Amino acid sequence: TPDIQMTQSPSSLSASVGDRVTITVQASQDIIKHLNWYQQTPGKAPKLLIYEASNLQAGVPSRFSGSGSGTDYTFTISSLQPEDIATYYCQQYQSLPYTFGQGTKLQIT
Amino acid sequence: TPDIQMTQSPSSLSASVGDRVTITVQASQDIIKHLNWYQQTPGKAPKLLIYEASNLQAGVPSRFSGSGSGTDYTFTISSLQPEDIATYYCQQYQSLPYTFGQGTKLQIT
Repeated sequence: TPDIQMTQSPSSLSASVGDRVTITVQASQDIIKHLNWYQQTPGKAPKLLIYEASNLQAGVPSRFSGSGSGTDYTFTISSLQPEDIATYYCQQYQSLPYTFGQGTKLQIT
Repeated sequence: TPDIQMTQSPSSLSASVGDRVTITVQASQDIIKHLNWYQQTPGKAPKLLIYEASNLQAGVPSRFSGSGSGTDYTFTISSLQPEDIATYYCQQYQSLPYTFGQGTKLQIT
């Protein structure tokens, strides 16, 4: 009944080029693999990188990767390119309404 | 097979407080009522206003409203509050991967 609440962390980070970035999310319930991870550059519609918790979209570099099960899932950027600076989102599609995470915003030092 | 492409218009508009705003989207296929309209204020995770093409989320003022069928759908803001200044998105959930529209960005004169 209540919308599956989605807990994303961190709310924001800073790393350096070549750094290993990992972003995690906890789900209020077992949303099974129904999780879309999106990327969103400033002033651009969101860009789906991963769906079904682990499959890459099309075009999407190997850098990015997603794992996890049930309630807890992880999004990992292997190396981090300067292009990679963005805000990263997640969304459950396990049950209407499909809910979004608060979002993690990548940042460089 | 190919991701349902989603055609949203306009890509950007300007109106005044009290103005009647309507935003339309064409779908590459009959995505049936599987359309989430989202709102997204600057620097904030997207905010779902409507799902199933026409049902309001929770909290969401009556101002907003959504209709349409098959491929063509319309999102309408009855009056337009200054709070309403944002970028508006849409997404099909009729078939994986759930695709986003280019997005309409509201704007005031």
